[PDB]
Amino acid sequence: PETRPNHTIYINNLNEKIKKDELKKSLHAIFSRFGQILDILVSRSLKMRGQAFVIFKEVSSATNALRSMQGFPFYDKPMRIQYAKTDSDIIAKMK
RNA sequence: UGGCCGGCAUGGUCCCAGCCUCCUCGCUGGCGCCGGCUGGGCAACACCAUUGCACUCCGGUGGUGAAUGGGAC
Ligand SMILES: [Mn+2]
Ligand SMILES: [Mn+2]
Ligand code: NA
Repeated sequence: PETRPNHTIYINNLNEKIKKDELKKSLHAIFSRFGQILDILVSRSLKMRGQAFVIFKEVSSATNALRSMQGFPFYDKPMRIQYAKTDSDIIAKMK
């Protein structure tokens, strides 16, 4: 069951050996060109490792980042991007 | 030694280089041998498991079962 467009893009299949701080840094490095980023959430917990939530200010950016970077080799692995099932709080607190 | 103990071996204090380690990374730490008990912590490192949709920090296990020489007194 696919997901509907969202301000936030959910990414997984990310190299799990990368420290949280760097992963956010590097993600920002390759995603900032698609639009203003409000935040990037990463957690190395058993359940949230290898995944990340890039929160774009404008949905169009999210869509671009999704179409263009899908499959992109990052830290030796192909990035698998989707739209986040639900809105991130940062977005809720506005729209 | 992370904390504690037993057997044995072993002249001494320094100085230079090298090497070692999860538990005060280095020169007012350590670098003979053998055996047993034992606590903390995943922070780093490694290994195992994990493809997982969050906005609550939170998987497990392992390491010391470690590291040599040189020189002045
Ligand atoms: Mn030590
Ligand atoms: Mn030894
Ligand atoms: Na861990």
